[PDB]
Amino acid sequence: EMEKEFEQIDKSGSWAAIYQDIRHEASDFPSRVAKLPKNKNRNRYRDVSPFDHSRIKLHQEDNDYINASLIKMEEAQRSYILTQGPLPNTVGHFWEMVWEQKSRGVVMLNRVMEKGSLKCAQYWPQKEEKEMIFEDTNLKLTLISEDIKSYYTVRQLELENLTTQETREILHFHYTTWPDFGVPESPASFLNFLFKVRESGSLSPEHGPVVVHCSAGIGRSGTFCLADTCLLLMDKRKDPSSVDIKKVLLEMRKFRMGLIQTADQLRFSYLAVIEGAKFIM
Repeated sequence: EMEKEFEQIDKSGSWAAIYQDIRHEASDFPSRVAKLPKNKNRNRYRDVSPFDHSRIKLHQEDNDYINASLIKMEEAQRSYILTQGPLPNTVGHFWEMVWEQKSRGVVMLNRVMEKGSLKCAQYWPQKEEKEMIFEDTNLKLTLISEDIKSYYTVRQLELENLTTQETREILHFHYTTWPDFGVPESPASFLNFLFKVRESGSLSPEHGPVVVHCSAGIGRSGTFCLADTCLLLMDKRKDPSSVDIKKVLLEMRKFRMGLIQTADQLRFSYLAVIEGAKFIM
């Protein structure tokens, strides 16, 4: 059981070592499309690339590339798209991907500015009466409503395909309180956020996969998916303590490199799952 494993790693302070074994065991697959010169300005970080086998393809004949990966967790019946915070020049691509994949939810785990630098373009409207048009992808986005709370904001958005005049409602889940350095002290507010996303229906198989991003789409984004999938496996399995976080992380890392960036984020993931298991058992 993971609780005893937690105490062991913690009491021995072995987190940096566990994390290094995961680094060394992690899959490595080609990422040739990401490294093409014509795609250089579609990547925020030169060291964070989608694998060719799991990359999301835009349905535009010119350039189908976006920095986004499909993570398919077969046993849990959960899919996620992990992507980078959009760039000024990829906001239109981001919303085209949301449209083409039939996603119902966008989960954002960063602020637009952290540590006095821009981590992300402002890719959604700030006011009802000031909608955004993406000329390159023929989409209109309108803020319908905004519900600001202590730890997170939920926004209802309407996305319109200007080519077909179809509209969809998108839910924007913005966790606003992840600290600039390190990880939250308690996982309580993160778990509350995760249960709110679940309650919306955004993670349900009647929709396209949820879009999850932070700045790089690997660290905080990784913690979100790892906790959701681990808790879902503990519901599904005859023996809940058969669930090995480290194995689940390595399965997820087949689909996108670098998920969970620090030993701190690994420890936090354990803590989130261990605590979330109490509300589930």
